[PDB]
Amino acid sequence: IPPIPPVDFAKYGEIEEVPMTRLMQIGATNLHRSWLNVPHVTQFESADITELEAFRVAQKAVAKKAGVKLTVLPLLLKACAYLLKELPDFNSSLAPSGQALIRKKYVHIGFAVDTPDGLLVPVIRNVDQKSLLQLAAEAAELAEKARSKKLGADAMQGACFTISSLGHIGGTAFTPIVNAPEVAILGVSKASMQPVWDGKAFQPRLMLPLSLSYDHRVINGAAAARFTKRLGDLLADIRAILL
Amino acid sequence: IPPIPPVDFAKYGEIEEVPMTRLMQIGATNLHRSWLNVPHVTQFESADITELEAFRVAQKAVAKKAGVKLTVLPLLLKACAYLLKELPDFNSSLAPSGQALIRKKYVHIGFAVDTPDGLLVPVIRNVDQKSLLQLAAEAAELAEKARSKKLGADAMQGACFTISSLGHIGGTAFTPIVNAPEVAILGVSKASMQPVWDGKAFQPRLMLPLSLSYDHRVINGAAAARFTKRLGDLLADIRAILL
Repeated sequence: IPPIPPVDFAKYGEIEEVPMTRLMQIGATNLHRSWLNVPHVTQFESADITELEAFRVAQKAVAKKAGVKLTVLPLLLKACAYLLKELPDFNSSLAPSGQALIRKKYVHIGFAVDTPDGLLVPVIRNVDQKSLLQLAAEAAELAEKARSKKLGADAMQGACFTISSLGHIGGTAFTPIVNAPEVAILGVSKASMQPVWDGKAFQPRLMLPLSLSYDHRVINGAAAARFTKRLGDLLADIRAILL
Repeated sequence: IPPIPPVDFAKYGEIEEVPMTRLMQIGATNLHRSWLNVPHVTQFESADITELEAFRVAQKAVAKKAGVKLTVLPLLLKACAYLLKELPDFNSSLAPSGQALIRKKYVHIGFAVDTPDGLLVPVIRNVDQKSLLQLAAEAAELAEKARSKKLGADAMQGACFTISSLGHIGGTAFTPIVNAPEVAILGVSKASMQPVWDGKAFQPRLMLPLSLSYDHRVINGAAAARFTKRLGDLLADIRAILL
């Protein structure tokens, strides 16, 4: 792969060399290994979370009595675990012989935490088996452990899918990079009030933007549009997870 | 216990003797044994199921694709299993030494089916672990088995709590009898549109009437009002079961 010509950057003005933490360099290498290895496609969709938000906000009492803050993330984690069980090609990996996929029978999901030294993706194990407030607490713990360099590498391992949420900073949608050997990563952005046709007039609904990137070798376009559609359906009525 | 004086009933008109099935006589004896043994109290409450009904009705597609009809019963079964876990004195029994309660760590719930030969109460085991459509199917199976005399006695055993639903025939509330050695039975009646104060005006909400009878020896009045209140809360937003 042809390298970039070196440029003498100080010919154009003052420069200064800051160095990279080992975590950024590790990060850097893994992403470039994902990028050259995975033919990426991104599927955009946005979900109606007007009702999910109201749920979230009404349960602020309960959540505080349990010491967890309830955010959208445990609600995202729960719906994607249901779905990763319904559509198992998403919960799997290409075997190194290129000719089989390892379907994992377990659901562990990581999520991106951006710390000072770099990106960490702590994994929550068997997300399918935990409740909203369990997930809430654990997510929170692992994030502080991650910020405070106290996350032992055991916890960065063997995830089946990654969620990257930037809803807290902003943006309309992005195209995340798959953490190979996983096969898909959900990027989530800022929710906004949007007019939505109700058959007669435009209603304001709160809409969460979602960006699913996938490994096109394993997941085709119709499988991915069916996954973000189902996910949009589950987030608009989380009670469907009950049945 | 003093017996009833025999009356010669044919002195007043024509009589006719029809006999009792063994099932009615069994039924009869068990209820009288419950009645003389359990000091009963009934707690009335009614729950707002306007949203639960809409859920139920929107998922008619899914339910039919799975072959189960979704009724209010699997939704009742699920909420009472959550609750029987939260308030364990309800899921327990008085030890025969009268001085201890056996807390059961399992949740199996029966429900009354009134057949031609008598009342049968098939039990669904580990209701806490089944989903709405699993529960839907099983309930349905056991009921037909019950009508068709094909329910083997194994299935009438070791329930922790009974639901008796008469919502399908009518009535405003009733006072069911506890199936000793269980300690509580939920009776459910016909839902009706009722005006409910919203702080400013009366809104029509669909209200399900509930009648919890309990064994006052084991459950006190405040524990039972807290159980139907929590149950009313869970049926008004079944998503609380998720957290």
